[PDB]
Amino acid sequence: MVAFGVARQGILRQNEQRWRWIFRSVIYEPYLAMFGQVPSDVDSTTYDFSHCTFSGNESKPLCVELDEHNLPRFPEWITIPLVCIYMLSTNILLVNLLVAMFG
Amino acid sequence: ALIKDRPKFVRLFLENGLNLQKFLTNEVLTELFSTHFSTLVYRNLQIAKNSYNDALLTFVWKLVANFRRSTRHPLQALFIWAILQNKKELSKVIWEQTKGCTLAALGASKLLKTLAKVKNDINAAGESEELANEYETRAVELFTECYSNDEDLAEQLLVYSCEAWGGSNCLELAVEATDQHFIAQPGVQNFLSKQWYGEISRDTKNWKIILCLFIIPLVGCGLVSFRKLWYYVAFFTSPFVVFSWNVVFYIAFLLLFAYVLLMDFHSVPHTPELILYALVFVLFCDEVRQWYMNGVNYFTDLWNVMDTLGLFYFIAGIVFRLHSSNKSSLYSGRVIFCLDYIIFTLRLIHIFTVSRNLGPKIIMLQRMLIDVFFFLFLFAVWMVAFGVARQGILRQNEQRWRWIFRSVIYEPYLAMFGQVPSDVDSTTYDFSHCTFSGNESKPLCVELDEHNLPRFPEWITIPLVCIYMLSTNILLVNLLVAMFGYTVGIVQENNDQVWKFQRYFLVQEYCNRLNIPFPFVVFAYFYMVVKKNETLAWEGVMKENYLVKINTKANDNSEEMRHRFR
Amino acid sequence: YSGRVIFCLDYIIFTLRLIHIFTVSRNLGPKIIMLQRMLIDVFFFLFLFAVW
Ligand SMILES: CC(C)CCC[C@@H](C)[C@H]1CC[C@H]2[C@@H]3CC=C4C[C@@H](OC(=O)CCC(=O)O)CC[C@]4(C)[C@H]3CC[C@]12C
Ligand SMILES: CC(C)CCC[C@@H](C)[C@H]1CC[C@H]2[C@@H]3CC=C4C[C@@H](OC(=O)CCC(=O)O)CC[C@]4(C)[C@H]3CC[C@]12C
Ligand SMILES: CC(C)CCC[C@@H](C)[C@H]1CC[C@H]2[C@@H]3CC=C4C[C@@H](OC(=O)CCC(=O)O)CC[C@]4(C)[C@H]3CC[C@]12C
Ligand SMILES: CC(C)CCC[C@@H](C)[C@H]1CC[C@H]2[C@@H]3CC=C4C[C@@H](OC(=O)CCC(=O)O)CC[C@]4(C)[C@H]3CC[C@]12C
Ligand SMILES: CC(C)CCC[C@@H](C)[C@H]1CC[C@H]2[C@@H]3CC=C4C[C@@H](OC(=O)CCC(=O)O)CC[C@]4(C)[C@H]3CC[C@]12C
Ligand SMILES: CC(C)CCC[C@@H](C)[C@H]1CC[C@H]2[C@@H]3CC=C4C[C@@H](OC(=O)CCC(=O)O)CC[C@]4(C)[C@H]3CC[C@]12C
Ligand SMILES: CC(C)CCC[C@@H](C)[C@H]1CC[C@H]2[C@@H]3CC=C4C[C@@H](OC(=O)CCC(=O)O)CC[C@]4(C)[C@H]3CC[C@]12C
Ligand SMILES: FC(F)(F)c1ccccc1-c1cc(C(F)(F)F)c2[nH]c(C3=NOC4(CCCCC4)C3)nc2c1
Ligand SMILES: FC(F)(F)c1ccccc1-c1cc(C(F)(F)F)c2[nH]c(C3=NOC4(CCCCC4)C3)nc2c1
Repeated sequence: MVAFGVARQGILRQNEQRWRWIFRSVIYEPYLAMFGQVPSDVDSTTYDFSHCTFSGNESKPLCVELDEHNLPRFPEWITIPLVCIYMLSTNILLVNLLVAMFG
Repeated sequence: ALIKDRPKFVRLFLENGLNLQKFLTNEVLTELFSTHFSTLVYRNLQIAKNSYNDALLTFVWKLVANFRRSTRHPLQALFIWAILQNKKELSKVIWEQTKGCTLAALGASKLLKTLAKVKNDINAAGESEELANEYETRAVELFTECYSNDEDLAEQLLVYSCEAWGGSNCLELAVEATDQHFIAQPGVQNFLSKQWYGEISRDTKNWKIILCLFIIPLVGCGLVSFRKLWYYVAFFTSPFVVFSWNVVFYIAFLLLFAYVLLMDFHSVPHTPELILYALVFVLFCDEVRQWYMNGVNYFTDLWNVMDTLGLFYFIAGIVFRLHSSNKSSLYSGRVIFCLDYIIFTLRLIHIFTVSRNLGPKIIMLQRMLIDVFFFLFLFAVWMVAFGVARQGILRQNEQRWRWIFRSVIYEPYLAMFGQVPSDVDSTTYDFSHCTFSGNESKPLCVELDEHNLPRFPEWITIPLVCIYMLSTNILLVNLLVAMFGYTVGIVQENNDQVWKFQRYFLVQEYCNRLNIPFPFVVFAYFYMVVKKNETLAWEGVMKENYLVKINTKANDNSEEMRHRFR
Repeated sequence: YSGRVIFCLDYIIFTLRLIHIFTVSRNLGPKIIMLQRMLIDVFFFLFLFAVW
């Protein structure tokens, strides 16, 4: 969880500057990914915005880094495989290993 | 008798008054090695020495060649001669005479193990393997007897180094021949534990010493039992405390790395980033020292390669991010740093293989890769089939690689854990996300017949997805669970024995170094660059005791009654 | 379109042939072979599931 959350947050948003949301993104969401929901809906560019906050005034996650124009700057070809591997590892392999050790 | 392989007659001659020490003479040994050495065995030994080679292979080959051409340790030469021609009883008879036997037995087992692989014959390979196992058991039993009788002398014998038998101790030969059983025995483990705790007593509660690590003044008090100021030096020189300090330093380094990466990362590096660079520099210096100590064999381990890759990734990230003028490079440098952070963070699993509670379970992970591979093979085949079929029947002439791969592979893969593979399989809901043209970044529309009605039939799609989900999400996962359970049950009995070997590797590698706390080891390396018999007799006595024990165990059959009846 | 659908089903059939051909790998073959012995458990599972 630590590795995945830190990497994802670093590549996606920049200079968060709010402790509660740093900890919410880094730990809470990967933890929720253990049972069910995919860790991040932001890993895919197909859908984004309308929940973003360029400033920190509101209580929402910091926006994604943007290059020239409004297009997101993060590449999907490094995010999607990362989340796929993380889910395949946590949600399936580890739980089955726990079952075997319990048995 | 030696020529004709008469073990019993050899024993009788030796025990009836013959002086073997005087027997073995330079001329006699030269005549014995020069000619009686089997030509087949001679060629095989030459090939093995020339091709594979080893710390002891070269030594034995050189000794053999020297004797053929023309202290001394002649009895060891005779024992080697007997072993190399596969004489079990004669080899044992000669072994019973050597002053140092445990080392001799381990060396013989190593030699047999290295010579058995080359031989193509199956039966000869099996015989050599059996002989090597017999010698390994002999050495283990002898050392157990020695340790049970006397402990300090057993440890001294372990530490004792030969005068060019192989230039190595029993530990080195046992580890080199991957003799897990010998090292796993209680005596060697206790010796390693004593060396691991250093000065500190082994009976102290671990939490006491961990607590004392943080608060310095607590060490001066009597909380720590030093007996197995001077206390500070005796404490900070213990490899256990150095390892704990290095772990703490590494964790703090990770915290600083994460903080700089996410919270404070600007075009021009600030002070915390420079401190991070300094810490990475000391880590790189340690890695360079580790490179120097070993050769290219150091790169044969996965974790070492991973660490080297992490360091090179850090250097690359530094290179990319110094172009403060161009924004497009700072982001790439940050991404490189994120990947390097993943690599560094995965190192905790490697370092925590010594915890005595997590280490065995971490070690056993390497044995489930075949089950994982089979699972992935079936999953990939099914995903390919289902995705190709569904895409073909639903949309036509996609003509965009990224979306072909997104639909064919990504969605069926997501179907493994949770969501149904496709919301398009059902006509009840569709459109408002379609794109007849490829201009937008959305999946291609479904094929349409006359009117706007979808053309695909549900009676072939819905059963397909139902079968695919029933297969992947339930059956395959349960099969994986069952295979994992069986593998754990099989390998648990050997996991601890395997883990003790790695424990020895740690307890030797850490003790070998100068044992300076990590944050300021640079000064040590810099000024080092500037500066850059009786036990054998006791072993023989215990060997005699062990042989007498074997003879008594053999005679315990109690069959003498019938012989006395006759 | 019907021909394309037939081709898709035939593609599934052909793709399933890899499991058969890879029964000789000396690492996957035994595990593939053992699958034939769990059909009764699968059948019992499906029987209960269908009734419920
Ligand atoms: C390594 C093992 C343990 C698990 C791997 C799971 C696979 C399902 C991963 C491996 C590589 C992944 C692919 C790598 C690259 C891409 C392109 C990506 O499409 C893009 O948006 C690329 C960037 C762009 O838009 O140009 C969609 C996912 C896909 C097919 C990834 C989806 C899932 C794949 C096949
Ligand atoms: C200084 C700040 C930033 C870190 C605070 C986090 C702590 C919860 C970490 C820091 C150092 C860690 C310790 C470093 C080393 C060890 C020894 C380890 O046990 C062994 O390695 C014994 C080896 C053996 O049995 O041979 C158990 C955890 C402990 C106390 C670790 C547990 C968690 C600690 C206290
Ligand atoms: C929170 C983010 C922004 C910074 C990353 C901090 C990490 C370095 C911390 C977070 C969770 C911590 C871990 C939580 C669980 C464990 C296992 C634990 O292992 C043991 O104590 C072994 C005990 C035994 O076997 O006897 C040591 C502390 C460690 C690595 C903790 C110390 C370091 C970790 C990875
Ligand atoms: C190109 C994109 C996908 C980003 C690449 C970054 C990570 C996804 C890479 C960097 C290091 C890789 C890891 C290196 C080592 C391993 C252990 C491996 O499992 C084992 O080897 C268990 C046996 C053992 O202990 O060695 C599974 C993959 C993993 C986590 C690798 C998977 C992918 C990782 C995390
Ligand atoms: C074969 C084993 C391993 C698993 C099978 C799972 C069952 C739950 C499948 C087998 C046949 C399937 C049925 C085959 C045909 C249809 C009609 C289908 O309704 C239609 O839309 C048909 C086309 C039309 O609209 O006219 C709804 C699903 C249903 C009941 C399918 C739903 C699920 C069923 C019962
Ligand atoms: C991607 C779509 C559009 C085209 C379909 C290509 C398939 C033919 C590829 C995709 C995934 C591939 C497979 C991924 C995993 C495996 C298992 C692997 O099995 C072994 O190597 C056995 C090793 C051993 O047991 O020693 C051989 C390659 C194979 C069939 C790969 C080769 C062919 C596959 C099915
Ligand atoms: C009419 C609609 C639902 C489309 C039909 C196409 C597929 C759904 C059919 C074509 C071939 C069929 C497969 C033929 C063989 C098998 C193996 C069978 O499992 C075993 O027999 C294991 C033992 C063995 O190795 O033989 C489970 C069903 C499956 C995948 C069959 C299920 C349905 C498949 C994939
Ligand atoms: F049960 C289990 F442990 F899963 C497992 C069971 C059987 C065989 C292997 C494993 C295993 C072991 C390790 C290791 F021992 F090496 F840690 C794994 N590591 C990872 C990943 N590393 O990083 C990821 C998360 C962070 C982002 C990058 C990807 C996932 N997946 C592993 C699977
Ligand atoms: F654990 C497991 F393996 F599930 C399994 C466990 C116990 C008994 C049988 C199986 C098994 C084996 C195979 C085979 F060995 F034959 F491959 C299976 N094949 C399929 C399917 N084939 O194609 C589908 C995906 C592609 C679309 C059409 C349907 C599902 N389900 C299987 C179940």
